[PDB]
Amino acid sequence: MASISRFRGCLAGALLGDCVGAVYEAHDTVSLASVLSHVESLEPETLYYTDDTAMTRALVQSLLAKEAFDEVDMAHRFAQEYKKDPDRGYGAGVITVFKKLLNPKCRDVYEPARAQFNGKGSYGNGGAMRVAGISLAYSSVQDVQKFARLSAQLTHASSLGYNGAILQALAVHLALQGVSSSEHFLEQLLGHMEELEGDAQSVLDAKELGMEERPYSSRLKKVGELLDQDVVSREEVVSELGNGIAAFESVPTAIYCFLRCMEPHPEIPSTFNSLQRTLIYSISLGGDTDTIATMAGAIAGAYYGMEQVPESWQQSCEGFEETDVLAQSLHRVFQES
Ligand SMILES: [Mg+2]
Ligand SMILES: [Mg+2]
Repeated sequence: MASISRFRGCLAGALLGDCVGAVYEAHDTVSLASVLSHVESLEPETLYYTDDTAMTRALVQSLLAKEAFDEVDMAHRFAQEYKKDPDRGYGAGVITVFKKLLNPKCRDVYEPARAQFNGKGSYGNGGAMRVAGISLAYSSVQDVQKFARLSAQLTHASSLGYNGAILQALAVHLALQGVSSSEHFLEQLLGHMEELEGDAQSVLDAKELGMEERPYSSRLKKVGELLDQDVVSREEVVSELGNGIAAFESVPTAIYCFLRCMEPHPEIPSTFNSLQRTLIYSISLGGDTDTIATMAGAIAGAYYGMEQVPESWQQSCEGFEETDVLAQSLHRVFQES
């Protein structure tokens, strides 16, 4: 299929995951029944988007304005988007960065994020939730990793945070290539993370959080293991991979949802397509549902393209037309020969 369809499907998938997943954010238990009724309610209010989409748009705006990654422009756009519309459900950690970036004396736009958590940086998934645009703008894996890291570091300075951003960007990147045997898709991601998590900073950051290094790599191994199981309960998936705000407790989970939902689920009606199945499933894990779903939706939209974006769901989402234009513009500016 055509890259323009993947570009449009990628940002549509992200919007859908955020908008559809939002009502369940932070809920520790979400039944599949509940999520099915929620999505079936879109096939007779608008579903408003949250911080995930707001930041996705600001990231894309910066790339489009500059035709390149520009850290100063992007940092300022994040701050100004928050100032403009702060009630979108931003996390408590990131607001401190935005206030510091709005300081008229701020000259190093990475400094506020570095200062988070007593100089250790945040390890939340806010860098990852918005990173899809990077993978749409940059086609080399080298650039994807570099600008995924840099964009993430404007708010999430811990390697535990920015490495989750890189992982997500790489997942979206592989999906855009249409890569994909499931086995090879995982292998490649596992390979990149094994290398990135072997750097001194990665090891130091995990250690000083108490985790047994290579949190992404050990979880991507677990994803494979889970995928080799005939049946895994939702509770088992959450126990092994997580469903939280920590990037290591959401990005691998997003990836498992994507890979798992390439095949049917016995409790998800076959009337739903693969993109739909992925989002219902991911939301049914509970926890950080808007963000896990927005990330799974990004990867899935990139892989399945606009043909699996349901009209009834899409047209229920706030800003779906604006989202589509941003996707097309990224393709025009960065991907078109
Ligand atoms: Mg959100
Ligand atoms: Mg969230």
